[PDB]
Amino acid sequence: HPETLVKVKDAEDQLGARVGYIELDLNSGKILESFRPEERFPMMSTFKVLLCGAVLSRVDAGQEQLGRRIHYSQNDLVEYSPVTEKHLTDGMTVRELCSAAITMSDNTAANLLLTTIGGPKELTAFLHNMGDHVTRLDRWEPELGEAIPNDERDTTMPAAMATTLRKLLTGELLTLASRQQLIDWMEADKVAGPLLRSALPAGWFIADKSGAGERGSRGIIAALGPDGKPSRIVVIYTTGSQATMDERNRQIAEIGASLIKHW
Repeated sequence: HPETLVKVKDAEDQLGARVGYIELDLNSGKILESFRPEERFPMMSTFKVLLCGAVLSRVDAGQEQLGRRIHYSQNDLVEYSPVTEKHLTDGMTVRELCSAAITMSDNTAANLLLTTIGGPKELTAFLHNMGDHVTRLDRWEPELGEAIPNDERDTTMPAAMATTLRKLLTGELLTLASRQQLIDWMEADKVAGPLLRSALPAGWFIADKSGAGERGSRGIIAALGPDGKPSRIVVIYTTGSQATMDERNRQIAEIGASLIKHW
């Protein structure tokens, strides 16, 4: 909607930074709204959904098991590991790790899962085989969120990420038990409160994953809809701002408020 686009543009002014935005019809996949659909932004923790998508693809192929339990060391822990910190003695299942990565944005959890599939290069390979020749993961946590200007490492485009999230949630790429599990994990997102969720009325469905990074980087991907069912995909990214976390949050929430008001 034209007015959501207006608010997007206003968000650039307020942050002094680029903003990427796309809006997809979940069914047809048709583009309903866009701004800088094809510029590159840092993915940030937003990749963790793509990651668990790769993990599920393997479960479907007999090359992994959600129940498999993984043990790790104090030396494996990186910055921000809210749930992995608490399981040094007993370890965690692939299931629990994917939940922790998507749901709590747990960093060690994501790393552990990257090891599972052969690292960043293999995630990028997986993406490529499904027709996304743009999205690319290059480093591990926490260094993938450095967002050096012009650096194309660890980036996607709003249009790609969205087309890709749709294929994962909706397409024949995963089995339906797996499509369901992916979206169930996003729906259970325990962070992202200050974002799109704060503009969502009761009764609306939302499954999402947020991302934060260096140099004012912030973003979110989501499937959302009225009447307890999702019907659109929204992808939002910004990088470059010098604004507070709170301030970058606010601009996000307000974009959502427009999206919803003008549904």
